[PDB]
Amino acid sequence: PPPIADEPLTVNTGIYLIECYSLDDKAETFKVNAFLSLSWKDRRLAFDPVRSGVRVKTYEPEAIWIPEIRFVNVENARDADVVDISVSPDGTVQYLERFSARVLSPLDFRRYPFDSQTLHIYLIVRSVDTRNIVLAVDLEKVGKNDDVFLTGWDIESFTAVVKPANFALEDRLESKLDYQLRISRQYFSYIPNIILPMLFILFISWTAFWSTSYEANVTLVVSTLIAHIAFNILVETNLPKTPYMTYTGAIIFMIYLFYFVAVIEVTVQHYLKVESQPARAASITRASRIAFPVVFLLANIILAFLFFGF
Amino acid sequence: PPPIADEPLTVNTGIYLIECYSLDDKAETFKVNAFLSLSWKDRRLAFDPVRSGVRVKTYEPEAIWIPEIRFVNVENARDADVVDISVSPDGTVQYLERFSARVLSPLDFRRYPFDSQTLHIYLIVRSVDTRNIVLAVDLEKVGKNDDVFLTGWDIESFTAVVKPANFALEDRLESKLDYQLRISRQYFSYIPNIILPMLFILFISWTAFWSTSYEANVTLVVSTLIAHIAFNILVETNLPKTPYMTYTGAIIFMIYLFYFVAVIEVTVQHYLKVESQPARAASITRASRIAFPVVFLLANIILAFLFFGF
Amino acid sequence: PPPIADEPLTVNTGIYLIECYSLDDKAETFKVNAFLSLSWKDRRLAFDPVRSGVRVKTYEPEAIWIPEIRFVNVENARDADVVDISVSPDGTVQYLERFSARVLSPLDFRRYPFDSQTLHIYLIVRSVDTRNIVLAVDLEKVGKNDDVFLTGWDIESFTAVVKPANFALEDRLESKLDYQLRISRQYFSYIPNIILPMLFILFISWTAFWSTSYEANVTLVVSTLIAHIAFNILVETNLPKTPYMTYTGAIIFMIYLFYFVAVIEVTVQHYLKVESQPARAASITRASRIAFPVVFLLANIILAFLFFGF
Amino acid sequence: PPPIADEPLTVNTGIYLIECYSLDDKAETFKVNAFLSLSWKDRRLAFDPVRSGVRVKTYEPEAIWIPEIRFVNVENARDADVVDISVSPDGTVQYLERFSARVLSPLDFRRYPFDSQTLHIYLIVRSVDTRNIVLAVDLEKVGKNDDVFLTGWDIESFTAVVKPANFALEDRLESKLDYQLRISRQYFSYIPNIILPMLFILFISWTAFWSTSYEANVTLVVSTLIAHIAFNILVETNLPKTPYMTYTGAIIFMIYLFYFVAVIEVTVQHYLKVESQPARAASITRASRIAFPVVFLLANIILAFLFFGF
Amino acid sequence: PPPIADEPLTVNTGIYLIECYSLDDKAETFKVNAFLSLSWKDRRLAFDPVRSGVRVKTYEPEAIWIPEIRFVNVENARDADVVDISVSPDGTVQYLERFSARVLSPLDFRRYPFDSQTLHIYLIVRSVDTRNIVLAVDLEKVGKNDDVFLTGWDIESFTAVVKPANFALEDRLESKLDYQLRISRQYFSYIPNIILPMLFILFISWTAFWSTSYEANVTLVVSTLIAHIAFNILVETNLPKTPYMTYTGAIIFMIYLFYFVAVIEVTVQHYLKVESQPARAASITRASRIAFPVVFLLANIILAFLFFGF
Repeated sequence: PPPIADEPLTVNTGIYLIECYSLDDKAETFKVNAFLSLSWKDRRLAFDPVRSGVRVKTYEPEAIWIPEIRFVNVENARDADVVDISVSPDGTVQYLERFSARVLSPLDFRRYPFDSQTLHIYLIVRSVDTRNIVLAVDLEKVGKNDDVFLTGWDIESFTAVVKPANFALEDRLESKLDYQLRISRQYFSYIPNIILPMLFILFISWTAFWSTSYEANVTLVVSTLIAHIAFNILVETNLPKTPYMTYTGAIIFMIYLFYFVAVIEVTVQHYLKVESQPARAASITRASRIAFPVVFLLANIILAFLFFGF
Repeated sequence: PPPIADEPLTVNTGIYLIECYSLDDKAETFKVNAFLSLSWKDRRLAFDPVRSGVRVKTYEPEAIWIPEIRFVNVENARDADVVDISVSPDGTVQYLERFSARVLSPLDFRRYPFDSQTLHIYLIVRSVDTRNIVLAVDLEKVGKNDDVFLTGWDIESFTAVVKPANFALEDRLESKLDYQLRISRQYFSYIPNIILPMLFILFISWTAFWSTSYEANVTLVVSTLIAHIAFNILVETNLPKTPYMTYTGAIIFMIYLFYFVAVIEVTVQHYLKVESQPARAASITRASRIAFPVVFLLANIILAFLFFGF
Repeated sequence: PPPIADEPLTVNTGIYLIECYSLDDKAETFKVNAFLSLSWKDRRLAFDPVRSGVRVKTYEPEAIWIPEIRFVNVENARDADVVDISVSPDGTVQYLERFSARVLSPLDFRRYPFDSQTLHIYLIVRSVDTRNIVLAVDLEKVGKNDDVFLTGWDIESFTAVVKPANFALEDRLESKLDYQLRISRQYFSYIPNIILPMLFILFISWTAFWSTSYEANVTLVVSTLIAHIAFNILVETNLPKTPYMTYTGAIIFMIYLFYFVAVIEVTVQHYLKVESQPARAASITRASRIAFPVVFLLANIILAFLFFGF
Repeated sequence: PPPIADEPLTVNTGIYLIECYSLDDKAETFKVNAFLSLSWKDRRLAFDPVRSGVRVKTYEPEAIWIPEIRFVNVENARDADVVDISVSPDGTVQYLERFSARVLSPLDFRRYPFDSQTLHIYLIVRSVDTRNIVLAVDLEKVGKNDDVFLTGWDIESFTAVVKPANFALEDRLESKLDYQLRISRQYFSYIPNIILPMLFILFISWTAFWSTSYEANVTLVVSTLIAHIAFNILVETNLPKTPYMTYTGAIIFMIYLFYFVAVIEVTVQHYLKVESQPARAASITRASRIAFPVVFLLANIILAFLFFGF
Repeated sequence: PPPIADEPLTVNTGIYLIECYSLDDKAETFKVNAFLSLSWKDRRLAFDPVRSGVRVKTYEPEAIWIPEIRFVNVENARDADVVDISVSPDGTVQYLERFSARVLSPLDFRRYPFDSQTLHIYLIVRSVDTRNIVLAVDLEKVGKNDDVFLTGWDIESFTAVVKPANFALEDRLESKLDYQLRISRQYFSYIPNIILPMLFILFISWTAFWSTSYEANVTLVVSTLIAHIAFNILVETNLPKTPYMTYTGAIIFMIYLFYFVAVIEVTVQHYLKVESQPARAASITRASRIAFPVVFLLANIILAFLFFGF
């Protein structure tokens, strides 16, 4: 029994984040616990302040007609408990639930460890014999405690795109809103745990540039190649199969090449010291000691620039 | 109380994908969040436009008789919320739910990293004292947002096999429809992370072909054999126990052989340089440097052709 | 209100497998999605064909008394949706649900990779002031689609043990039936991924039998000992702690011994070449080259025979 | 509406285990599927055998007042289905549910691989305006099928502590019972998979006691040190963070020491063979060959005794 | 229908922990099973002791108006079963549920293995046409059995912050309470399993300080570098991405440096013994044997002090 109206019914939405948690990079989902605020005029139940009762009249969800508000990018149905319905005299309804869903928003791993994201929450509504349109009441969308967590992320801003997008979908029109959570990843733990360790082993790798033993150099350059695969895997692990290239996926793959041409050198600095041409060998080896570090630091500037600086 | 009819009742189905996610290769399942659209004529409730009420009459699921529509290849019962029932004057019902199930469709790993799939969703319906037949209303089966995700997959086309397959099952007939989601895997991340790394270590492996030290060559050829097992496992891991051979499972197993005959060589190039017949040794070793790379690149063309090219 | 009867009430059961999936070897459980078919005479509601209504009368589960049928070896309560109740005029009820449980049936890992299983589904029923007995109606127990999956297994046959076993349990008798799913494991992927790789590394292991360098032989025999522990673990991992010995657990443990006496040899072939008795050393080493491979191939025939051939 | 009584109401409990499974060592929980049997006299509904109906009267849970029986050491609320309520003429109620919970009972890892456990299930009941007391009816507590599983454990005995413990808790008294499941771990798979393999690698470790090559001995003693860390981790993995010392945690940590002083030796047997004092070197090394094995086998007897023999 | 009042309604809360478990460090959540005790005066149902019935009157949740009490830092809605409602003559209600939630409280990993935590449980309440305020009745908040578990933690004290914090939230005021569980981590298992093992391998690392073989020293210093990465990973694994530095994260990262400058030394002690300047080499190496251990033990005191001692 929807509220009889002369035009499009405005439902006035507002989300207040109470808890954020479980941002699953692999899954590309997070979990929210918030307030939903709906409000619309159903004049059909305005109620004579003085004539009876009190200032405001309280209802159970069954009584009133409530607008069916669905979240769009959600796995299962939004899990909600009604907190209060309060009809104002003029026929204004104030609805308030507390829901918990896990939302499905895509992330952009392009700058992986140093990346910021904008999460989305949608809210559609479908029409019947009247149209409905959603819209934000900003006093109820200050959504966010001074307690919102989200481990390993810094929360920048919860806001809402005030103009809804109104599709037609299956011979009935729908009204969609875009709530936006802007977060930036807490890169750091990545330094002492991946980045720094990753470099160290690469440096040790080409400690083999001041050595003449094949046996000790294959042991060197190869044993580190392994440890890098370990790191390579450790990372490719907490991360989805993007169809593009991640920043660390680059520098991680680049690094693979320095292990190759290092191995290529050590190997050459040998079919050229067993050929009694050590003239040339100790010549190559010596250049390496400069070329490798320099080309690296260069490729990183090049690489780095190509990702962030553009 | 099913709608009394002179013949077979046509229910008119249509799915509109809203969300796709969690394609579990190991499990052989995905998870969908869509619209179900059913529509049938239950003349038994045609309703005098002018004589009363309005253009269309709204119902709750309890009132009307609704057809029991089950998904076939689903784990548990399809998890649904009713969005609207709308009876037309002539007795035409327009049903619309939003469901979320996880579907069980087999995948074909034969071309693994470079594979396309066709996922299925079924929908049966069983009969009573009248027969039911399902069929697609294509205006409602344009199922798919311009937002459908499915991480690590490219979505080609959501369509429906318009002719139902009508079994008899346990002295009552059923009507089944085949909805079809066609996806192709986003191979790529596999290059910088598996394929390329895998090759590199193999090349390094037979760097030992320009060396004379057993100690450094077993260190070489063997340390890489290990890293390959690492890769072998990392892969066999995100992949089910198919009874056939995968493409990468081939080239991965092939590679095992090159580590064997490499080890076989290095070993022979030694019980043949400790036998003062270095005449022959440096002869073998030299050939290897060509045979290995050539046989490989050959076996890959052979192998590759055998999978895709046929 | 159970159907008043002159003797034991026969409920007529039948399962029709629609989906099979998630056979968890570690857990010792699988997951089924089937039809349950119950049928009994409750004369207490026979209904005058001509006198009123139609051929068959449809009921909701509340109306009728339905027999409480429980699955025995199930984790939680069987998860079911009623599909139809249809009373025949003579008072014959035709019940049909579609359920989904995860069943708990023990597996026999004795021949692990090459093993067949017989899964069980039970169904009890308890009595009240009348006795109940279950029994199979084979037309409804043809349970199994031509689509039943069960990844990594071949499905042989779904049948039912027609004679129920009737316990007394807590001063009331129960009737139990045994539905039986016979599957055989799809060994194969195990070859290119475990068995073959496992052997290769063992062969390489005793490549050290045609070598004289300790340094290169400990590197050899020991580096492969590691890779075997890797395989050992990869396997002991997807497998429960059986109190008996698995087939692969045997050949995997046997293999451990060849790494020991190999290491034992290389070691001896040295405190016996540093003792200027190379007379004996190169004598031992040479025998090994035959003894190891022969004893192995022998122990496998012995072992193999002991498991399958008996 | 609780049964009016002249004193403390005795509810007569009894559990009959139907399924046991999922003993999670890490979590310290198992999962049971049993029968709960309650029985009490509610004279307030005695019922004239002859005067009406039959021998026993059947009820639905709503009618009667049933005692609220909670499990104490349970994660969530016990998950139950009522199987029968049967009132006897004298006003004796026979209740019977089938429940499934996962229980939280602490385990004692002190003898880890060779340990026995006593699991607990509790059952409280709280009072109102009458007191309740629980107690075991042993005919209904023979709880246990000849089918109870519990993979990797041997089930010794299901019994109940007949005297309840009656607390006061928050100005009302409660009655608690202790059901006890006594199981002993199936050590064995631990031998061919951890223990034996663990030892072998340790032996190989000090194969380095009959060798003179540093390069081959560091390769030896160190490569095995690694494999042990692998085992160390594989174990510390399926096991909780106990605040005491486990048996294998000991012998595993002990073993760490033999790798240290082995490494200490090999190292010393070198700054003492490069010092032209091989007099002493080959003297130490030779003693080791006896000291290590003997001290080990001794420390194990000492250790072993300290855990089991006391 | 809320209790008509002349001022702010006091609801009197109290939690009694029955079970604690599953403190997930990664997730930053634990799981509780407790009693909730609410009590308020609803004079609107005072009831004439003598005039009728008995001392206290029992209700079902539907009858009475009950205050809606929500947990704040909870994932989903608190999962509860009502245990008793008991109205006193004066109109005093005694409510008692048993709930189970999983709570979301932040942990402080700063001293990781040696850290104490204070977990939180919140409880809000929202107002309507009267205000509500929560407060602790300490006789009901002695919350905690002498059985509360929480594996791997020592439970210090369950108490409650008696003064509620009263926000205004969306034009209605709320009353929040802070229940506090104080636990300290059971460090120990960390010694025999991480700390001790970690050190040992570091010591062995610089056993290479009493050696002259590059081949054996790269084998040494590098093979341990690997094992440390293993440990590094094993730890970074059961631990969240904090934006600060953990204590073990420090000493773990510190240790990375000793492997670098160790590798730096061994390498230098060689381009300086192949340069016929062994004068200097054996000079460096000798200092190391003191500098390394001393700088370490120093850096640890420095580090340690910086974390705990401040």
